[PDB]
Amino acid sequence: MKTAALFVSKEFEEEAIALVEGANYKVTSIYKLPKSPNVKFYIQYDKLQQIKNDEEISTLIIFEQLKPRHFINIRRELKGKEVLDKILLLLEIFALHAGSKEAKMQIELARLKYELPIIKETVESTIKFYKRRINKLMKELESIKIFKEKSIESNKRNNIPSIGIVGYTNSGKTSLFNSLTGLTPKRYAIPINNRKIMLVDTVGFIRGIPPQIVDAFFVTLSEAKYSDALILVIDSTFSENLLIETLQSSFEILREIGVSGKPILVTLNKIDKINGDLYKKLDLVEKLSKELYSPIFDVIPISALKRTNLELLRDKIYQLATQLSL
Ligand SMILES: Nc1nc2c(ncn2[C@@H]2O[C@H](COP(=O)(O)OP(=O)(O)O)[C@@H](O)[C@H]2O)c(=O)[nH]1
Ligand SMILES: [Mg+2]
Repeated sequence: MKTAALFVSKEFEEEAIALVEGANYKVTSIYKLPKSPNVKFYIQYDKLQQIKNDEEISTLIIFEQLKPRHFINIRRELKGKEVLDKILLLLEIFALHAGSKEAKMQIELARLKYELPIIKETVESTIKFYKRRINKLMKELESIKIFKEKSIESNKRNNIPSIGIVGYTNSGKTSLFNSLTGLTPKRYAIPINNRKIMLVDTVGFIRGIPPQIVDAFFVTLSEAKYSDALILVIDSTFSENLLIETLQSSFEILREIGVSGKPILVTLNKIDKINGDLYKKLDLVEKLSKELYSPIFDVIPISALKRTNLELLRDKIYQLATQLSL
């Protein structure tokens, strides 16, 4: 519920908002980055000050990658209030979604490795500790990896079919999970007809993921593979070219994280932003999906926001669930 001040470029503004709300922050104020970052505080001094003194702000979030000296300084000027850069932001998101100890360990590891430098710039006892913890985590992860190869695909069952909602950020993953579970988190079981179905708002596909935290991301996302079905959300407001990119990228990642032979209901979302190109885009998405993956359960136009084609969606989801109930 924490309130946040977002600093971002116009280019990635709608990107950051979606991600910040993903991280359970209320974006109370946004600020455009200044092109040339402050040598001390990265952002603007005056703007940093207003934030220092605005009691309505628990957290300062900067959708860029700050260097150690930036954190050091911004932290000084913001005693008590937390500052997140892009790395820490995504990491907080992963934490909100990671259920597996392995994924949790990847996140801890990366956070430690991200603090290590900030602390190293400047205590020895702390450094020594970070080192010892980083090593322990790697050994833990290393032994999990070994366990996996020396074990068989267990993959427990579930009382209720669980359907993970996947897709790029700002595609509408959350909006859809919300309208489907009539809320306003993470996992929720909903009754469609005489059958109950577990829904999961999954961690999305994420653009420009920094090297530091790719492992954390991959493992977090891979948890989706233990779903019975997946609803792939897609932003209909993309031009055909970008639309092709998204589809290509989506199924690339899905094959990457080991999704196979899993029914996928593709939803083309945001159709209330009508440009007159529905049919065109809908046929494009459907053809290309078929070409890239199987089994494609169905491809359907929707508006998570306006709830325009909700009944049919619930029908497809029901039919899908019924299909998986045996
Ligand atoms: N017009 C329209 N906007 C939508 C729709 N679904 C989501 N949005 C908006 O798109 C932005 C991203 O939504 P979000 O659920 O956070 O996307 P996510 O990052 O994939 O989970 C939000 O600000 C929504 O209000 C839709 O069906 N129609
Ligand atoms: Mg989200």
